[PDB]
Amino acid sequence: GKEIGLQIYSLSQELYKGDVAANLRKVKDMGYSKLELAGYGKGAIGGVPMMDFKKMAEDAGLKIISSHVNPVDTSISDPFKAMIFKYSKEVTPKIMEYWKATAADHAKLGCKYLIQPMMPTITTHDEAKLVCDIFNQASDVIKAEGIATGFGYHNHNMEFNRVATKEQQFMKVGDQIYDLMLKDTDPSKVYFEMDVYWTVMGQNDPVEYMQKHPDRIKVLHIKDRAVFGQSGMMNFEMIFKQMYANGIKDYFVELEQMPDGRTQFAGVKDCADYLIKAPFVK
Ligand SMILES: [Mg+2]
Repeated sequence: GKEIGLQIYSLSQELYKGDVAANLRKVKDMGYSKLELAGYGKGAIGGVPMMDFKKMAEDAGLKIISSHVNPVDTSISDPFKAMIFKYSKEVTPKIMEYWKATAADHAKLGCKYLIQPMMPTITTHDEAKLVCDIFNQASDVIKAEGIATGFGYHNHNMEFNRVATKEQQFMKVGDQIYDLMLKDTDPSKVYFEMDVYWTVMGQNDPVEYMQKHPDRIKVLHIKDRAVFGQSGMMNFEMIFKQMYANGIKDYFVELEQMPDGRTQFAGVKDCADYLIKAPFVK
């Protein structure tokens, strides 16, 4: 009876095809107990009124622990033109309006973590600074709505790109964006959900990051190229050893689109089975 989390985006639209209640029961039957949401918007999760989704998840024996959300300008219908990527002093009020409404909803959902998973546009040290200030202020807004954990941040690999000046410009030149995020976000306000796969895809070591910043990395995404253990990438034994040494209490399984024609439900099962059989996973 291991406790295992799932980032539901792993299932894509398979979660919403047919009988959603039965699909959530299948999630439980595969060995998952904890959910991180994706697809929240305007009081709904993947189009399902959020409290109805919560009830179906809970009736299946699942608990909603976390949610992935990205700031959007609700004046825009097109959900791609609505995504706020270019941070500025001017758009900050709109960003804070998003966080207030979203955090209020997630407090009603009883969600422990509220996490931004996509990087804003960052090409310079100054842009990174402003993004950090915005994250710090977002945390204040989120806590005021009742989510004590504040602002969480999930990375891909773009955060390991370096910002280097012209005079600054294999050799390392300039600072990695992620290092600037750690440095210039307030540890009492902002924490990190480290995606171990995308860290490796950014040429960095998630174990080293956990050792260096045990105070900042509080949640993990456990992810491989596809099904856990089938690639030459990822040392999950060391990743879990380090996770436990650090006292990290929450992780979520993630699976991107299967490359081999299989369904997401099939691959998600195989990921659970890997963890269930792994002696290093408690
Ligand atoms: Mg991830």
